[PDB]
Amino acid sequence: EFKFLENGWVYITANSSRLVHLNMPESENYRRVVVNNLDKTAVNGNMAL
Amino acid sequence: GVGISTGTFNNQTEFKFLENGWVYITANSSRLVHLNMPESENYRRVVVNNLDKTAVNGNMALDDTHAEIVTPWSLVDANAWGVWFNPGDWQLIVNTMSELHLVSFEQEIFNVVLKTVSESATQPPTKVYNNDLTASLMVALDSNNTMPFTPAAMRSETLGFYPWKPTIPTPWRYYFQWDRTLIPSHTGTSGTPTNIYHGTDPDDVQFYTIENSVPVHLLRTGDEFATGTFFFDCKPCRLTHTWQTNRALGLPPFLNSLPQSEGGTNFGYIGVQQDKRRGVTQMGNTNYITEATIMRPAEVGYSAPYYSFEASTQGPFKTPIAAGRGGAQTDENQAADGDPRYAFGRQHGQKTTTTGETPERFTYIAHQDTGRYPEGDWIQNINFNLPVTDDNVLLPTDPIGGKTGINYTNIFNTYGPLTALNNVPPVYPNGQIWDKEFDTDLKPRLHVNAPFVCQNNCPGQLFVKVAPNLTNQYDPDASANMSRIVTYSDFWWKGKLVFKAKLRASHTWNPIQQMSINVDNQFNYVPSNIGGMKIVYEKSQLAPRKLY
Amino acid sequence: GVGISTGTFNNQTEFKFLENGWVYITANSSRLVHLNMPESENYRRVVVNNLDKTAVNGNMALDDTHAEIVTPWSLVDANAWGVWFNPGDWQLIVNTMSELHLVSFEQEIFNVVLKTVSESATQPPTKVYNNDLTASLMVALDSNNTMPFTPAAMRSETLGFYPWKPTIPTPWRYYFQWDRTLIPSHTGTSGTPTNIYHGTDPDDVQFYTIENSVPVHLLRTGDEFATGTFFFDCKPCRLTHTWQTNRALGLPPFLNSLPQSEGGTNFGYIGVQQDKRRGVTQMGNTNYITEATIMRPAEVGYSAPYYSFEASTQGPFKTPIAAGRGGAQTDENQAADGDPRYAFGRQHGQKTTTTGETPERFTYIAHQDTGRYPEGDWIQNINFNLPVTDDNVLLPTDPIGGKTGINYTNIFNTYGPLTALNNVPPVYPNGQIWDKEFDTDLKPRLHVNAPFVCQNNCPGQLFVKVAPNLTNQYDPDASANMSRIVTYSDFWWKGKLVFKAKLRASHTWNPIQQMSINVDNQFNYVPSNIGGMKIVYEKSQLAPRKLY
Amino acid sequence: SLPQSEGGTNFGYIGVQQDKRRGVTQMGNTNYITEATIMRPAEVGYSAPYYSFEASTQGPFKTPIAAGRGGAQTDENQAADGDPRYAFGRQHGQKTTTTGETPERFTYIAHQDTGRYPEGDWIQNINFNLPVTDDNVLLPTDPIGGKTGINYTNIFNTYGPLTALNNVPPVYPNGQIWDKEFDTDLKPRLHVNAP
Amino acid sequence: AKLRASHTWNPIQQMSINVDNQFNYVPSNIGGMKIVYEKSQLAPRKLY
Amino acid sequence: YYSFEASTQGPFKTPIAAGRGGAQTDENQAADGDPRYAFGRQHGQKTTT
Repeated sequence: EFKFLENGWVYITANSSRLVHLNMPESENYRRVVVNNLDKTAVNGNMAL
Repeated sequence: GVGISTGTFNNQTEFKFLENGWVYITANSSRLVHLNMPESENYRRVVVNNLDKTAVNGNMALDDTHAEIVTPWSLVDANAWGVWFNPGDWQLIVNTMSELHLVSFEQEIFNVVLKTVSESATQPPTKVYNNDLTASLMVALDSNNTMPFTPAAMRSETLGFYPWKPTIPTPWRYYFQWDRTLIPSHTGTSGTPTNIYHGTDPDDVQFYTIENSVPVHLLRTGDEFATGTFFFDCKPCRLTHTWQTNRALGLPPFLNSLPQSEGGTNFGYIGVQQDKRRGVTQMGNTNYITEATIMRPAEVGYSAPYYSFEASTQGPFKTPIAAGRGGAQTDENQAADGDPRYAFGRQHGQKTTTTGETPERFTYIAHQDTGRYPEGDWIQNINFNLPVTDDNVLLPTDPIGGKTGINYTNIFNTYGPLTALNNVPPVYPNGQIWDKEFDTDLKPRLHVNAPFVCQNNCPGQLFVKVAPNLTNQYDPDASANMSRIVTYSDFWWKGKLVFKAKLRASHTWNPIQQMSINVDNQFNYVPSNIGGMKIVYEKSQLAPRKLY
Repeated sequence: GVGISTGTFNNQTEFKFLENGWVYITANSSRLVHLNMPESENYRRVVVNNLDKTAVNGNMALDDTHAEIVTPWSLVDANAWGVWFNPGDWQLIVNTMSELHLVSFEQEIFNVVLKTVSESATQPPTKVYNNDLTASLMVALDSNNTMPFTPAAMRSETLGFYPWKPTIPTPWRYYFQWDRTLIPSHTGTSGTPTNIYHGTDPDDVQFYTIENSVPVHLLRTGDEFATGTFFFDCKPCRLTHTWQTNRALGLPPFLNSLPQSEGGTNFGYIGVQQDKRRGVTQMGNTNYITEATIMRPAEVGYSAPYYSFEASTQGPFKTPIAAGRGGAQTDENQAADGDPRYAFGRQHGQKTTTTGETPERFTYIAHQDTGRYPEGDWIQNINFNLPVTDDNVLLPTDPIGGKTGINYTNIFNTYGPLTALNNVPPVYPNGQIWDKEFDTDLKPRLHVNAPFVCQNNCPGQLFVKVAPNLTNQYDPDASANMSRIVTYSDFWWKGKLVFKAKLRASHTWNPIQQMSINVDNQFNYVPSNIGGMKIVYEKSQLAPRKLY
Repeated sequence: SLPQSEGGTNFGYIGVQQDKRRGVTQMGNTNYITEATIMRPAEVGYSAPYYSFEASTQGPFKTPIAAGRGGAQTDENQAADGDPRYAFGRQHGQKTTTTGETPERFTYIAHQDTGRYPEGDWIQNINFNLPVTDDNVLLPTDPIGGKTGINYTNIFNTYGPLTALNNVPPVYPNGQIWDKEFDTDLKPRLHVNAP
Repeated sequence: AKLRASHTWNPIQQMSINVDNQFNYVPSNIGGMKIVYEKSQLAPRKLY
Repeated sequence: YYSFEASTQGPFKTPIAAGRGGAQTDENQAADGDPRYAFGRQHGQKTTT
């Protein structure tokens, strides 16, 4: 919705609606996990990866 | 006072936004107007008769015979779009507005300067431009609209479209009743068709003079003129176009078989065999229901005899049409009857640096699709047997009257009670803004020249003239023309034109067409290195709207 | 009317003393501005491209390519110190003031005189000047800052600094967008580097017309124009300079061995072995506590890449810096990047009698010691072994990229969160007084051209023009330039500029430096026998103040 | 000297020799006043080390830059460091019927001209003797550390007190709307992900 | 938001549907949708 | 780091507002940016030293 106001100011109201689909979590537990892509970075010159 | 200024120069366009999205658009224009004294102080009655050109068989369309009254007065006319809006303002209007109301109009003449050209007797010609502080400028405003309406935009004679460049007013003249016969013919006719000018009917003679109808004000170098705000009573103008034809009104047919993969060759299908279908048709003797035969609420647009010339007391004239052609939008070569063609000079769009009498011309292919494609029409017999045979169908390829070049669509007219059509789109910059409604008892539904039409009145014409500056030898009984001091005038003209517009809204998921500077048209909106300027034409009804 | 004057000349400077040692400084300036009609009344899009100079490899810095719009309007710019103050007033200010606030600015135009030049066809050439009591001057005030800001001080095109010498306005022009590629090269580069004018980007086109963006007043001889007072909001300007570099911030080391006899070589000693001292350093691996290593609260000044040219869509431009050079105060020959150089003509300080087109130039060696001395800098390894071995120290004598003449300081930047630096000192008489803050989301911390920077807005530019003066032959449909009567104007401009200043106090036992007339500079402040006058440059931040 | 006929073949001329011109410059040891050497109020945009990776406790990360590149508007292939590249899936703009793991990608070439054109930069000695000789000018064609692919601009920072730049432009549809200011004592001047 | 104003003689860059991008903003025959990127800062403003 | 800038009064170290990285695990890497404090008996040194 665009509602026009004094002196050229316009008030915009963006309504958004979605049907959100949620599955039950894989596990009820807070995991602590480390990703370590040493294999890709082990190739000299791939440090940016 | 001789040394006090009587006005200010304003050419800003003001947008004042209001509640509910209504924007008050005040277009201010200011010009410097240069006026020479008239060729003669007398009202002449002059008859153009181009018998030479129309004597050649087949050239009847080139008739120019007409009687007119030529007056010593000039007309300051600002009824054109370019006199008020620059390309940026027009973009801000068309791209964002949806409908436009014409509200008010006022104009004023100020800073009157009068000069006399004293030519020296020196053998190499030279002249000195002295001021004449006692000279006068005659200004007449026809607030009562007593005089004939003579819009300058039809002749490309309005004020200039460039604020900085000075401008000139057009000499004023008006038609004078005459009778004229011109029997049409063709290359190959024997003899001479009757082409004779009968003169004037006394019952219609109408000789108008400014001095006898309008109060003329005398303005010296220190005086000023103001008209007072005039108010319009016209209908609103749509800055949107309609795309739906009769084939796109109403509920489409249900597709019993939708496509299963992407790509063009994957169409949908209605499924039900055509003669087993359901719906309402105006064809009471056939079971076939198609998108071409199904009933529609009414008819959008109409066919009219195109390039049809009708003759009356004053001779022939082309029959006007209300809408343009179809398919011309995809191929400009198809631009024909109904697409207004504008020819103008260097005051109104043509590159100021160009040389030659040739005007810049362009055809306005309107965005709305309320037109017709006559080559696709056909008639067929009431039996409606399918496929239709040669005898039972009249095609656009069939000759009328034995002519291989004239077909039935040329004489066809399908205007009816069901016809729905749209007003003419504004043309920028050379289009006329407003036009006076005919004083006929029954009036036309629209005018082809202006989007706004005047019901009660619209502002009286402003006439300017230079007061006669007599020498000492003036003898009124002399037959020769009056001996006058060579005088001219420059005065500043300021006009305020008020519109009211509504801001458009986003109705659809997709974006709409918008005017925009691009690499191809970039230089059309800036001056050249030697000061060359131009105004190319811009379309006015970019955004679409649903007809139904 | 004609014979009654519309204003009064005033060029006095008033000092009004308020409470608490604040002085209200009202500088009145008045000039007799002479204006001619423009070369044409058409806006020109002119592109300049000095390909011939830049085609020579190694001359890339001499690029003058640019696209601009030239206008028929002239700018009356009074944004320069010399326009308001004479050397005596500036002496009073600098000697007795500590800080200066810019308060208000108003201006007006009066005693407008317009004249026409009737050049006679007489065989011996002659020309007579006549008062045209009906012509008008066009005056436009861009109170809304719609037009591009164009400070004339950058081109030495402000009104003159002499009350008794008539001045001229500067024709107005403003940059039009363009794209330009200039690949740098050196003497010895093979082939031709890419150096081409690419044209204009449509998304950046901006064509400003004064007629469309500002209201224009028409001033006849009996008319006057007054802007009205505008009020500034800029930050204050300091008339005191800072001398403490990082080496002089804080508590000096205690001296356990003071000298026992006077002399130029009887130094004192600190008496504590350097690695046994006490204090704080930002070296976490060194026990040496030294004046060059002890922790200072922050960094005064910053190092910048000197003589660095960066390229963007419009071509190369020097990277500006906010501080001057070090050591230039003792040897002017070392004055370099950062010390602003002003070149000017006879209207703005150069001897009014000197012949030739060569302008007078001076480099303003600022008093603030915020600059750097790149020949004393060095980088050394994190280990910090002393004395530093060659492999572990990078010196200004050491090439970068193999170039013997380019060292690491040329690409060395030390601007950081700890940087502290001062604003540019006023440059009298040619310096710009105020400037407009950039319309960017992130705004620069200071400007290198002016001491005062306008947060919101500040006075609109005043444009003057001579109204068109047509002859009787004018025909707008022709391509040729407009036929005009040779006309010019002389009008008196009067401006009032209001500052607020604080009076300085003697904080120290010793006297401070003051600007004084002496035997060397005596003849720079008095006219010559043939009437010559010059305005040499004077420094502005004489008094010192404690940075910390 | 303004021109007299139309066309791109006809330019204008300033008409005053470069060393005889009037103006203000920050080059205290030269007399030339040229469009490249005249004093401008401040600096729009800034040069930053492009494709620079800095390491901290958590490892390398690219140094973000607040402005786009130059010349990419004419040649998209030059779209480079500083112009965000968005990769997204079928939920967020990619064709809903395409099959494959490959996301749809685009580089947002901003309309603003605050960026830089490093190939057009050069440093030169304080003396400023023209035409500049090889030993007195550092060019993007010159190497650093013996590397033929690295020039000085790659390691060059010209952010200063005079720098003026703009905020990042909104990117539709995939651009972030708002962001949270860092909880640091000194906060950044802008964020590169949300206007 | 604030509505813009016309500051110059020339028109400015505006977003617009065209024959080149026409089908990006409508579904396909089997329902294929997409949302292509569109630039934001079309209009110019004078920096100084 | 370990940059010295020269001005009227001579050279001085460029101060840095941040410390080093990896020094938290190895004090031997403590360098530019980590302030070093040297003090006497009045302010922390063993008063019997």
